Amino acid sequence: FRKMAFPSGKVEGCMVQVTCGTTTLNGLWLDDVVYCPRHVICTSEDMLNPNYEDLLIRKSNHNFLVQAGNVQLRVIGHSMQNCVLKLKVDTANPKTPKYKFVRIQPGQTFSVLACYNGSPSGVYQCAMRPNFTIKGSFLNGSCGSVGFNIDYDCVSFCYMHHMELPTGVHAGTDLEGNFYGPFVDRQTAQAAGTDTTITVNVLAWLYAAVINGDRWFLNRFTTTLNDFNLVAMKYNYEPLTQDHVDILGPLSAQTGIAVLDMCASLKELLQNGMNGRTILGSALLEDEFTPFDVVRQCSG
Amino acid sequence: RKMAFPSGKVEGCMVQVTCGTTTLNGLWLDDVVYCPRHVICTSEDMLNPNYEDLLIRKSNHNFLVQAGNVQLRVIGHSMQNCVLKLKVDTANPKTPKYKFVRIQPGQTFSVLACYNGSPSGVYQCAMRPNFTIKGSFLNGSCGSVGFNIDYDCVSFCYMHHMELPTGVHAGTDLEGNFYGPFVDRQTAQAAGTDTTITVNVLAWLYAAVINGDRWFLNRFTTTLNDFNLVAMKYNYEPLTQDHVDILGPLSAQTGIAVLDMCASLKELLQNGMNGRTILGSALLEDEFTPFDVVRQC
Ligand SMILES: *[C@@H](O)[C@H](C[C@@H]1CCNC1=O)NC(=O)[C@H](CC(C)C)NC(=O)OC[C@@H]1C[C@H]2C=CC[C@H](C2)C1
Ligand SMILES: *[C@@H](O)[C@H](C[C@@H]1CCNC1=O)NC(=O)[C@H](CC(C)C)NC(=O)OC[C@@H]1C[C@H]2C=CC[C@H](C2)C1
Ligand SMILES: [Cl-]
Repeated sequence: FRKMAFPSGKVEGCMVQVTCGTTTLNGLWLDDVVYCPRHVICTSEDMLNPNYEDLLIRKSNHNFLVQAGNVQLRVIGHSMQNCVLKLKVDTANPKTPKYKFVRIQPGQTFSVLACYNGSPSGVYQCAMRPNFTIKGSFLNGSCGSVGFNIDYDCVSFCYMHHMELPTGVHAGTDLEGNFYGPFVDRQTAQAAGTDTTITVNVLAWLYAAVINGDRWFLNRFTTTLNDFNLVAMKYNYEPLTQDHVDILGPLSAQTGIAVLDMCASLKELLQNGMNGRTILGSALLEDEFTPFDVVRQCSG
Repeated sequence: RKMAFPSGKVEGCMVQVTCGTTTLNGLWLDDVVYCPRHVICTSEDMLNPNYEDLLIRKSNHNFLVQAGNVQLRVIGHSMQNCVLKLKVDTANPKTPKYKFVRIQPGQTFSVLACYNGSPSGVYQCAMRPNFTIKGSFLNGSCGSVGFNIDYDCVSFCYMHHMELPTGVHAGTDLEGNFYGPFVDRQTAQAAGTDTTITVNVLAWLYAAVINGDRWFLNRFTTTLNDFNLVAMKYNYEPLTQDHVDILGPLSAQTGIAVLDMCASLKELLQNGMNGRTILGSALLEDEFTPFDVVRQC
């Protein structure tokens, strides 16, 4: 299995740069609106303790430099929605794809198009951790880079990048500007909660192992969902939700292994360890492949 | 993090190519479509295909090329080694600036995996020392290409042709010459003994340091030759002075002499990771080049 990103072209066609003063970051140009992090209006000194509403009242449309490459897009309106700026421009992006704004759940994966000065640098797959951080590769000027999934023809944007935490991980918002997790866009010390293992993805990985004929860990027991959740939490694994049980439905049907039987198999791996064996060539259980990612790669 | 080049410039070049009951992908640059020649085979032909003889018996109209909902008319066809070149009457407006390159083992590239001429995913691969690649390719992925982007220029280096019994993959450059001792015939083929790309393991240990992780370092040092003796023992490629040079900037940046990192890698090989992990992995990663790590740092 590989970490496999979505093709990025449909998103590349939407990246622009947004500058205020000498503060430059990236924006997302969809139809006649550009979306970007609101701290573009901050001087580096204002980031320490910004009053965004006051900062914004001092701004006019003509204080915003929006460029696709080096071609300026005239700003004709601006508003602030949570932690994102919406800049109305006078040109509809002819490369706008079919798109959606979605708020993802911890455990879900997405591709990130890392951009600098409105130019794509690279694409990679990230998982949203249960503590609402992502382990990204973001440098200065990467803010406004977005994360997304592609379903059929439709780009679902789920992430816009805003900041790095002391520990090196990254935090950001959905495309309505609501942070994932207990973070704020202020240049202050913030800590993410202790992280946990993404149980639904580990289960997906076990199903993947079975599909490929590696199935020594299947046992003859089952569990209730509640009993499993209480045990898993003792090993710093996330509890399963009803939605998690549902999204494993296709892999369960493909293999004929009921979700709760697989949970019972995982519980035994947690309680007794691997006893020296490997699964898919690894002694570690992988938690950054969703049930969709497994399907994607095993038949796409 | 394992980071691929943005794939947009390549997506605008992928088409579907069909001959008979066989469909795979082609690469449309200017007025030419490049694709694997085994698209002209049938099940029978699979096993010992005499390609020049199968090709002379095809007409331009035996090739159905589709770019989206639009059929492109084939006005001419020739074969260069294991790739078919289909001339079409329409030029691709989305053709990027591009070059064809043949890469060295240990170099990396991005793959755009396609099916029916439509992009499915993008990921980073390295040309293994035994000239396989550890890809994610299914039925219908042939004609998918690998590439690097420098400036606005796409350097195509790989076109996909086959899977081996071990699950790894083989293919050609865009001149149609295989990497490695493989042949486009439907048979089970083994590769040479794979070895680990040592300069890339070292680049990736420097990456772990640059990200605050240094549990594997040590006070020891080694000579180049003494390190290479140990490397070879564990089926690692030897490290050349040019590799050492190439590693300079990462050495300077971290203040860790190349040969000190070699001494760290030696310790890891002889003792193992003893449970610990590096940049998230229980195994030494060898598919980041020094340039890869640098660009991302
Ligand atoms: C995009 O503008 C930029 C991207 C950062 C820079 C390097 N890596 C990233 O992900 N975002 C910022 O600079 C943030 C702006 C504020 C208004 C949210 N600030 C930020 O991420 O600070 C990084 C800190 C600096 C310092 C203080 C506390 C924790 C660490 C040390 C990291
Ligand atoms: C593209 O047409 C296709 C891509 C393959 C299929 C599955 N994964 C891939 O990467 N290429 C082919 O099918 C090859 C065509 C020949 C003419 C070169 N053949 C091929 O890849 O065969 C796979 C071998 C043989 C077969 C039988 C035993 C072991 C495996 C299945 C490996
Ligand atoms: Cl003809």
